[PDB]
Amino acid sequence: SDKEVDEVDAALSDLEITLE
Repeated sequence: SDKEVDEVDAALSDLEITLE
């Protein structure tokens, strides 16, 4: 699918995961 800047639908799980 993509990889350059990567997906952004995993970024929403890259916040809570780190803002947890």
